[PDB]
Amino acid sequence: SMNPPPPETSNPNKPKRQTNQLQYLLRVVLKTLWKHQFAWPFQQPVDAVKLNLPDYYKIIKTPMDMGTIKKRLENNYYWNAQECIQDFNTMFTNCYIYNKPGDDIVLMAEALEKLFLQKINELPTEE
Ligand SMILES: Cc1sc2c(c1C)C(c1ccc(Cl)cc1)=N[C@@H](CC(=O)OC(C)(C)C)c1[nH]nc(C)[n+]1-2
Ligand SMILES: [Cl-]
Repeated sequence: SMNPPPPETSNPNKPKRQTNQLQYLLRVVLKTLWKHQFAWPFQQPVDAVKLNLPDYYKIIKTPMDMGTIKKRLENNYYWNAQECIQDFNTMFTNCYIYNKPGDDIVLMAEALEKLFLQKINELPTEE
């Protein structure tokens, strides 16, 4: 069994900038979700080898996790907030696609997603 390489967190060919929205996504959104009691399965890529999920990366072809997002924010990898918001949504959607309603991991994603929604509702206007 073998895991794929993780998503990239650096790339000089990718355009990027800092924005107050992206600052908010790190200081408020990522920080809030990262400290949550249910964050830990989402803090790094799914290790399909150690978890014995050999079909994981047959079903999930756009991997994402908060470890990757955290690095992308810390590295100022993004051009805009939408790119980062999309990564969070991919992470949640992957969980729901792979798993089943009522599963513990789905309850965990739901709890993180609730907070994510609450925070992005007050994404500041671009300055
Ligand atoms: C490190 C990680 S990453 C992860 C899990 C764990 C443990 C857990 C999980 C985490 C916490 C609790 Cl309470 C229950 C399950 N679930 C798997 C899928 C699965 O069913 O795995 C087992 C067969 C359970 C190994 C899954 N899907 N998406 C993610 C992000 N995860
Ligand atoms: Cl980069």
